[PDB]
Amino acid sequence: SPSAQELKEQGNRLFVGRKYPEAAACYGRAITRNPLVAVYYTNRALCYLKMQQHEQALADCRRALELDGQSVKAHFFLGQCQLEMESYDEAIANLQRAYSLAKEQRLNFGDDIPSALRIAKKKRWNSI
Ligand SMILES: O=C(NN1C(=O)N[C@H](C2CCCCC2)C1=O)c1c[nH]c2c(F)c(F)c(F)c(F)c12
Repeated sequence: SPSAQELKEQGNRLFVGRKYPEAAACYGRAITRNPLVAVYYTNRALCYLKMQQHEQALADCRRALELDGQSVKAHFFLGQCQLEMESYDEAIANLQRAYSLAKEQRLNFGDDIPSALRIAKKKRWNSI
């Protein structure tokens, strides 16, 4: 009955409403209808990160990257996920790649990506 795009929009709305497991199930329904849309996996990965399901978030970022290798969001959310998992070198490389892709695509996220990079590099530094 609902379309894949309607389910993705319901998932986005539920995510803004802090209903992360419900949002993730909507994105799963969207994938069921159309499994070749990267943004359904990137957005579900952010749900999984909020739900502390890091392995599932990593897997969704990987599926998104197979579909859209230039995705700024897939690299950024993968970097944030890796940072929480203490995989610092990979996290920094993915955040740096999100920054380079955002600049190439003329996307403006304010200071979000350099801010995330400093947080990851400071955490890596403190750990070493
Ligand atoms: O996701 C970001 N914001 N955002 C939220 O917090 N809530 C919505 C949310 C709606 C449904 C789930 C997916 C997103 C949203 O779009 C970003 C903020 N700064 C970024 C950033 F620097 C990136 F490089 C990037 F790739 C980014 F995606 C972001």
